Amino acid sequence: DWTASILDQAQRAPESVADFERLLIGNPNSSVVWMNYMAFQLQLSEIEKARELAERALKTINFREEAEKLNIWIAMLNLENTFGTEETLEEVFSRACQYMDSYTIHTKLLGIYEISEKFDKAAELFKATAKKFGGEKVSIWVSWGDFLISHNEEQEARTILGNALKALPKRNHIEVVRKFAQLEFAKGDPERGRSLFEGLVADAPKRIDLWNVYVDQEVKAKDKKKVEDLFERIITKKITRKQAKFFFNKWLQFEESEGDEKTIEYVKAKATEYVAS
Repeated sequence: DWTASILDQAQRAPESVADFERLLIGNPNSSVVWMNYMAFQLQLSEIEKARELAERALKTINFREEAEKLNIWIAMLNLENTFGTEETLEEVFSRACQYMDSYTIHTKLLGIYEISEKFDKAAELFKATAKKFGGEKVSIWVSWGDFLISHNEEQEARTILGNALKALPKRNHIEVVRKFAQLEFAKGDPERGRSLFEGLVADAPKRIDLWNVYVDQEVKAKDKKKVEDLFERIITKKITRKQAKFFFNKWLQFEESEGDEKTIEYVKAKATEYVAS
């Protein structure tokens, strides 16, 4: 099952050495066999042998199987994090960035630190990863904001969103703010998400997809009066007839999930007389 989690982070059963070496005869490119073989050795606390197996996998798996290679590198990161030392993990990490996509490897160690609840080490790696890649990747900011909101550091999250804006190209500013806003609804302060969305539609009033994401968040949170205020703001905006049907349909359909047939008629009435205009 140790390999089930490696496969997760990457996005007649064999019971002996001879069994695995026999499996590896016909399946040299299978990272799953190699990881199971590593887990077998790890369950017997045979750490050096597990490490040697990973080295073999790196040389034995066909060089074009980058996905199988990634699994091994993640398996080594996990192995070193759990059974090795700071220095032993650092070497594997630096080596893995050499051979695979460095940002991806950075992302995987972050996920590993979180899983093993080395929160302090996650926070330091976030800072370093955002310094190296933050000018290019919005995901590092979102993931770092996620971390901070999950550890009840709202104000630090605002600071990080500020630094994300200074570092990212202007063309990504709406996206990073939009994902911090969704993060606040999901894990943090919805009032803070509301404020972020307000600023987005304040600056890009014609970005009608933003009005949509915004009302999806308000619906998912189920404050029906804020959902209704938002729906009625939206239809007094620069939208096409095609889009107007969509928002009225979504409005109606939400009220059908609220059991208020007085307002569900209100929408039909007001929807149909919108088409009038």
